[PDB]
Amino acid sequence: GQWNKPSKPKTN
Amino acid sequence: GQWNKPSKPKTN
RNA sequence: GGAGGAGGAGGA
RNA sequence: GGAGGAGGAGGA
Repeated sequence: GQWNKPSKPKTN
Repeated sequence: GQWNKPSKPKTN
């Protein structure tokens, strides 16, 4: 139950 | 047991 | 560090 | 959402 489940939208 | 233990130096 | 999504700028 | 501290920009 976190952020976007390693599907990083801009890869950081 | 968190970040800066709300002695907040950067306001956030 | 997955117990929260308050948040994308850390990556687990 | 306090147990990670990889991070400081949420702030509870």
